[PDB]
Parts: sequence; structure tokens; C-alpha cells
Amino acid sequence: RQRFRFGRLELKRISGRGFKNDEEILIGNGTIQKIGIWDGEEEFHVRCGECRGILKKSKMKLEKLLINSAKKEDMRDLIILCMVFSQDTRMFQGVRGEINFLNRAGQLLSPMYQLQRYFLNRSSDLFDQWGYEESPKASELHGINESMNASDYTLKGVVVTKN
Ligand SMILES: C[n+]1cn([C@@H]2O[C@H](COP(=O)(O)OP(=O)(O)O)[C@@H](O)[C@H]2O)c2nc(N)[nH]c(=O)c21
Repeated sequence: RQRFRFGRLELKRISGRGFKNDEEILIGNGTIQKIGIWDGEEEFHVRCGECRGILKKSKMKLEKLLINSAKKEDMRDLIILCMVFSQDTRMFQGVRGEINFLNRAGQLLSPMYQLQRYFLNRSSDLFDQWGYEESPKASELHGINESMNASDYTLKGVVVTKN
């Protein structure tokens, strides 16, 4: 279970096993792109900068992300990166602009890394497409909105702890 990266995101497996299959994904800008889609419930310690979290995913779905509160920019990037890494259907649909899967020399680019790069610059569109649900009714857990503020609605599947 060794530490590994997905760009700015760092992960370490807690549980589960994924199996990858290539699928044709309809992305939110109207294009269809072939992307390795993971199947399986998997769970990971995650990190971005000084922000720690726990992520659970299943096929094309962020099941849950529990983050330990931290500087806001690092909370926000951790959230964006977990949305991309979960391969959630809503994340794909959130892409409204152009995305290239070849560079200017005609070289091959990673669809997932390209998504990461796209969304770290377009998080408002992502949060807007992703949506909100009621925050937890427990004292030791709080909701978080698009501004990384504690709120009565939280990004779906995302909760913050101070413990
Ligand atoms: C080894 N390991 C790699 N990743 C991710 O899967 C994606 C691989 O995408 P890629 O690097 O473009 O390779 P590919 O086109 O051959 O599919 C990246 O986002 C990796 O972070 C993985 N993702 C999951 N869910 N489970 C894993 O065990 C795992």
C-alpha cells in the first residue's frame, strides 16, 4: 500500500481494489473520449499540501470525502482533485470548455491528468455542476460550500472534521 501521486494529489490505499476498463465517456463539452474507468470500491488516505483527507470511490462515483480542516486553498484543491480522481459522472459533465488530449507536437496526453489540469483552473464550474446536499446534523462534522466556508449545505459527499 505505498504512497503515490496523481499530480498534485497524493494517495495511499486503505482498502479495496479497482479494475480498469476503457470506456467511451461523453464529456460535458459534447465530445466523446475513451478513458480508463475504474470499477471497484476503493478507499484512500489523500493529501494535497497541508490538507489531509479520506476518500472513498466506486465506479464513476465519489462515495465520500472526509477532510481535516486546513488552509482554504489546500481544502479546495484536495476537493477538486478527489472529484477528478473519483471519475464521478458529474465531474465529466462539468467540463464545458475545450480539452485537448494531444499536445502541439501531436504527442499523447493522459485524459485524467488533462482533467486535473482543466479543473484546478475551473473549480467554480465543477462545484456548480456537482451540487449540494444538507450538511451533517452532528457536532463534530460540518458542511463546506464553494467558498470553503462552514455552511448548512455541503458539496455532495464531502464533510469536514476538526479532530
Ligand atoms: C495504480 N493506480 C493508478 N490510478 C489512477 O488511474 C488513472 C490512470 O490514468 P492514466 O495515467 O492516463 O493511464 P491510462 O490511460 O492507462 O488509464 C490516473 O488517474 C491514476 O491516478 C489508480 N486509480 C484507482 N482508482 N486505483 C488504482 O489502483 C490506481
